[PDB]
Amino acid sequence: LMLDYNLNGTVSRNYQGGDSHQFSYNGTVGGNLGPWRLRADYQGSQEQSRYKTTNRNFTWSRFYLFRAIPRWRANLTLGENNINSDIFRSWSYTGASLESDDAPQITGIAETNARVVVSQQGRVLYDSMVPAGPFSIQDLDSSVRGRLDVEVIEQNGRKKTFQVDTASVPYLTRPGQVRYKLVSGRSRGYGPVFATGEASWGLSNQWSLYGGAVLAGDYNALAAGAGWDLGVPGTLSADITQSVARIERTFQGKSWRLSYSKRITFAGYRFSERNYMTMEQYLNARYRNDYSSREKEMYTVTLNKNVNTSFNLQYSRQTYWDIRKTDYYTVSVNRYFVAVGLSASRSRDNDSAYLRISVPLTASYSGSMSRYVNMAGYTDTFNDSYSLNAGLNSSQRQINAYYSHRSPLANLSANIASLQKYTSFGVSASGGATIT
Repeated sequence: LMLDYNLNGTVSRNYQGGDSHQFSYNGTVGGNLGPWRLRADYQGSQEQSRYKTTNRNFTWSRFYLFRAIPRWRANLTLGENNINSDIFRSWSYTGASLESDDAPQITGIAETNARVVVSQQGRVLYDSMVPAGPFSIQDLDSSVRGRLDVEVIEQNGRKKTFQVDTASVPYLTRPGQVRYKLVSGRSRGYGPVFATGEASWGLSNQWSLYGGAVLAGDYNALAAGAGWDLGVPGTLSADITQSVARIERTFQGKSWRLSYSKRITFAGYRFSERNYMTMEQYLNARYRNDYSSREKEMYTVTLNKNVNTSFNLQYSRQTYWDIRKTDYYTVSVNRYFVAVGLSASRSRDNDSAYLRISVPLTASYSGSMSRYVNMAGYTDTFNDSYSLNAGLNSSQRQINAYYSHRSPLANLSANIASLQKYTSFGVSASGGATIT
């Protein structure tokens, strides 16, 4: 038995006389039964205000085994999970899946030492402190396909919020071989039975081609595409896919999609038809009576480009049939003569511009739009690091001190924050540990 714990807590007070305590936490509690790999996800967060309210929940988000099959070349994972697929959009479920054997970045800015949470469906994928300023987040693993729910939760009260869409890399294969998943169970937490599956043949000198299909009683979907490795100029794929959903009306429509991988630079385009429905969408319809957020024209790029500068750009637009256009765009330009970073982003619609600058010895000044904000400060570093800052928010002075420790199996951080005329204290812990 081990455990991969993540723990945040925070405490805010307020001139006008208010209190807030926060405390979240998630993780995995594992054990290894012989050849079997046994894993149980748990999450949940609880908070209290004072003017007097309190939110509070808890769960075991997933609970599933998985076993590597040496000699057959695929892993069996059986129990509660959420389907990842190289063609289809995800959804929750309890089933068994058999699949072949074989990493998204999340950017933005932070008014303050907010705490950042990343997820999809309701599943928490990252949830901890980040030092006010521009940010980037890699503690997400490899398996994450599709789009992500993001929320910045500022020490001051403004929660900000946005949406990211990972780079779905082309479904290609090496000439000789072939890749595939075969999943089948009953959709989890609302179920009805179903069985899905997708493969991809190396017909690849540089061209492979792939297809698959969803099968779920009333609902069935079908898709098929090819993909072409160009070598150095990048990668490219495209596929069509069709919905069919009867609810004892039956909705119909199809979607196309472009993939521009390169290994980085990815770009993607999806277009879906009026009544086209990704199995997730048809569940949120057929069981929650939600036919909203009709997906129409999506467009995403991811770009990190290094020459004596750094050029990370992450754009994503989703135009809807029924709801108004969605715009999220966040760019960061970093020059490394000393080092300078200028940064944009747009989380009702929001806009942050942030310019930071920094001198070794490390010390630094900054600037931040929102409510404009100017600060300077110093940061030591030692193994672990710890930085201090003074400045002015608008009139009200601002003070902020941040500590981080980055051991290999036990991280931890701590921030103290105070504006004149709120003040918060913060702590994030994470790492491995044994119970037995």
